[PDB]
Amino acid sequence: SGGKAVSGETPVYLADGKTIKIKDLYSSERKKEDNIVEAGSGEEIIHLKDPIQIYSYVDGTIVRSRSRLLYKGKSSYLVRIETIGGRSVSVTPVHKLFVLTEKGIEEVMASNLKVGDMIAAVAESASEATFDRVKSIAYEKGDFDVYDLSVPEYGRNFIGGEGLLVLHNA
Repeated sequence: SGGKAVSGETPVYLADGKTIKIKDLYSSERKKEDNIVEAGSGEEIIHLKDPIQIYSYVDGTIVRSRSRLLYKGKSSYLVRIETIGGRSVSVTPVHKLFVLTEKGIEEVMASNLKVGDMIAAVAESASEATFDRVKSIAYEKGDFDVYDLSVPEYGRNFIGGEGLLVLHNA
C-alpha cells in the first residue's frame, strides 16, 4: 500500500496448501495472457484475471481471501526481523506489524519496532494467535526489489514470512 512492501523472498501462503515466494508468484503471474500489467516510474502492478487465493487473519481466525493486484517496486531499505521463535520477515521500513502491549494490540512500523516487542504470528496447529518476542532487527541499505499484494476484506492482514507473521499491508 503506502510504500508498504516485503522482500521477494517472503513466503505467502496460498489456500491450496502451497507455499510460494512472493517474487516467484509475481514473476509467474506477470507472464499470463489473462492478466494486465501496468508499469510506471519504477513501480509495477499486475491485475489478476483469477484472484490469488490466500490466507488473511481476522480477529483470532484465519480466513480465506482473494487477492486481485500484485505490486513490485524498489526500496533502498529493508528491515529484517527475527523472533525468538524462529520467525522472520524482511520488510520495507513503513510496513506495519502488530504488537501486543500492556494496553492491548497496536500497529507499529517496522522502523519503530524494538527488540523485545511481541509481534503477531499465526500458529500452524489451529491458527491460534501467538505473539513472539523479536530477538533481532536489522537495517540494510541496498537496491531491493520489493513486493506487495492486496488482501481486500474485513480484517486487512496478510500472512507471510517464515512462521506465519501477520502483516498490516492495508
